[PDB]
Amino acid sequence: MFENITTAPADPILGLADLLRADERPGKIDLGMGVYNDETGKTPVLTSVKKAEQYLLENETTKNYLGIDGIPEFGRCTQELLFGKGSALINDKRARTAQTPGGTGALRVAADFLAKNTSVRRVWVSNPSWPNHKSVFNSAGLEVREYAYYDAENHTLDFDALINSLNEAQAGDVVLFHGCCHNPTGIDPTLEQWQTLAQLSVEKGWLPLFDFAYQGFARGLEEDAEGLRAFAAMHKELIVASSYSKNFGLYNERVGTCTLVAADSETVDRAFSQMKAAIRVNYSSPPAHGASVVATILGNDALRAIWEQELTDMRQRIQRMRQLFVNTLQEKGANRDFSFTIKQNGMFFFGGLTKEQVLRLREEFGVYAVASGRLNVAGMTPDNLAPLCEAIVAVL
Amino acid sequence: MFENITTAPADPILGLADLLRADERPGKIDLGMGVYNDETGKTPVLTSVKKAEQYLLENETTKNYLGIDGIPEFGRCTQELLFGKGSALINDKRARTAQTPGGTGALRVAADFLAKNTSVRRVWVSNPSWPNHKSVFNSAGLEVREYAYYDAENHTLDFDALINSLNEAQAGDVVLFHGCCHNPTGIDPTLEQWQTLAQLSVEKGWLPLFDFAYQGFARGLEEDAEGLRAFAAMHKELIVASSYSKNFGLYNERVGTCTLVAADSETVDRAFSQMKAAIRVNYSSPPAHGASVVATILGNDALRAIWEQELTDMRQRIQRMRQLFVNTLQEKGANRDFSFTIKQNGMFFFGGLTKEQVLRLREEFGVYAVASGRLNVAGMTPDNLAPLCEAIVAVL
Ligand SMILES: *Cc1c(COP(=O)(O)O)cnc(C)c1O
Ligand SMILES: *Cc1c(COP(=O)(O)O)cnc(C)c1O
Ligand SMILES: O=C(O)CCCC(=O)O
Ligand SMILES: O=C(O)CCCC(=O)O
Repeated sequence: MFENITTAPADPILGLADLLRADERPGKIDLGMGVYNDETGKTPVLTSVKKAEQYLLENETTKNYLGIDGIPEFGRCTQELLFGKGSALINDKRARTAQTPGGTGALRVAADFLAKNTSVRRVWVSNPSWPNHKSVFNSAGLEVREYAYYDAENHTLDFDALINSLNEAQAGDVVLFHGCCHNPTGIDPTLEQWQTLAQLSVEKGWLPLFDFAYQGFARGLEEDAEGLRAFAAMHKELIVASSYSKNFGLYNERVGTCTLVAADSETVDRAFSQMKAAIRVNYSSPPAHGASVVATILGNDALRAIWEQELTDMRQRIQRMRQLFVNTLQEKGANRDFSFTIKQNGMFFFGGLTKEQVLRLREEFGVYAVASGRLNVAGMTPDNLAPLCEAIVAVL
Repeated sequence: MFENITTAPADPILGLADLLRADERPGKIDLGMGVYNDETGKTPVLTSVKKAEQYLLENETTKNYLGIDGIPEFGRCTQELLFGKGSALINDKRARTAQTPGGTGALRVAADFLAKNTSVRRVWVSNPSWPNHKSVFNSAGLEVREYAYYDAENHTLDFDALINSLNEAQAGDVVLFHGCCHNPTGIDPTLEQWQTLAQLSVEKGWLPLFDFAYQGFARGLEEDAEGLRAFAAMHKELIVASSYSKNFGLYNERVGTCTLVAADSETVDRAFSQMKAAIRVNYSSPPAHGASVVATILGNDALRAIWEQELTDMRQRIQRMRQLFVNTLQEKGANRDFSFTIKQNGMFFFGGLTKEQVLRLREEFGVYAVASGRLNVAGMTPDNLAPLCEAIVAVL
């Protein structure tokens, strides 16, 4: 069977981990995968998470199966983060959430759901976007098209090109939108633009699909949900996949959700039964630990208070880091002006380097970034900032 | 989109959980899902697991991503449980294991792997078998055929019918075998029969796929692996999916593995890269907690000692329970002779009731079992044994 099998090409993001382990040069700077690092260059487990785990340890009595859609309390809590306390969606019982294995698992289930229960044939992904998007939808059997988004020249959102290219999207097509902190550009639509996209969407007949992986990293929990919420108030149906890997620092515990929204409760229930069937045929039920931790935190006011301050701290460290990055670059006499970095939201720096420049960075300096020229700013520490900038200047 | 969607039919096993929550009659007896229960009718978290969790709590420093195939130490440990300490497979580096979300996740990944990287078009499943098998393979796009196995009349393995029906399996076909504790019959092949199937398999050109969900529940860890091992010594390629939900009582933490075996290390590596690609497009990486617990236990001699005694205890409680079950049935003046129950391995009782009899059991008595007439013996306690047997006698 396996005699003619070809070696699959390494993942453009995850492949960096393998490369790094083989490179024994001490001063390696990892700016690849989008995980948070503290001032010491370590990705630690939040204090709020440790405390919740303590609670679980002491009060957990069984590890019996969770139910296809997972921990009920967890779904309720995620809905409020996304839609808001007194959301009409929540109150009209138009939403159903399923706990999934990370944000990727959520995208996979929505894709399987779509592929087999609707007439959806294609999904529109921004150009550029997280690489795994195309892969997830294509493996489900869906065709993936791309719409204009970034403006490499001005480093902004080319709204006109976005709209003009999306006019090719027919009714019944899925249009994938990043809730906030657009991976990898860091450029998000203004609230005004979100409303325009919302009205255009309903008018054209698109099925919105939001990918929320960084809620809380742009401006704050609620502020970051404005885009989705503008879409929620006008749409009958929509799908939203979120992750808790980044904002809770629970990467390996695989915590995320897939939410379905329909015109009413009976439609959403009928649809949700098919989503559960797609899950039963994948992993059966989701992993409890990570979601249990998230439910425990959000549900307890004290733990929630500590968690929110931790999220605020992380965001604040990244914002200060990108400013310090641009400042140090000028001191090293960097060729180009990278001030646009400060306008980007999230953990990434994008639009400054070329593929060959990043290749030379790892080759000659041991600095690891994604081939598209995307650097994890959250991986920059006061200690490595200097030798890193020196590496960049020598490559410009 | 979701206007014409049909309601998916409830799962034949998992659907019991929903039914039970709506039935408010106090004396409900749950004998559906195959989860272990102690003398009090509770499914607790093992002491060995609690201790490992304590260790994790104290010594875990990060929750950063695990790597597509998961915790390396965990894969190594699972290979020894399955193949044995000095296995040639391990030493010739012909095996590669991927940590997956439970045993179902493992079956799903192997299915996606098969469907897209090999010429496999069909899988042979025993009649009967766990219901989710067909579903998992069909959703992957593979055709599912069935081979004779059980003998309802004599309550044994109809070996002749098995072989005779499997002769319809062409070379390049996948043949799914349950490692031990056949779900739901509880009838497994004798070691002699395993060797016959092994020789027949190689001669016919079948691709073996073992489902290991109850290793340690029939006779013991090693004894239960004899069947697979007889197949391993003669086969170049094979796939094995295992679960740790039952033998470690880590149901909701979703712990399992998918192992690939090829003629040599280079072939297995080439093949394994495609399996990783299939995972990246599903859930990206697996949940660390459950597997971390399993790695911690198996790796530490003291914890392993406690765990093995816990497994021995569980098995011993089920063996005593089925004997007490048959004994109490005769005292209640049961119509039929159910002594064959004692010959079955695992947590289940199968072959005594009809669909209508199980319907009447939940309807009139609140006793819940699977519609196929399969009862979870591990759910029987000294307290419920009597009213349960009374319910059965009144239905015979
Ligand atoms: C991180 C990320 C994901 C994946 O979420 P997981 O929890 O790691 O599976 C999905 N989409 C985007 C845009 C991401 O940044
Ligand atoms: C329990 C079981 C599974 C599922 O394993 P999970 O860890 O629950 O996903 C698979 N196959 C058989 C035969 C089982 O009994
Ligand atoms: O790729 C992933 O699965 C996680 C890191 C996210 C990113 O770097 O875009
Ligand atoms: O069905 C499942 O997913 C778990 C219980 C196993 C069984 O009852 O066969």
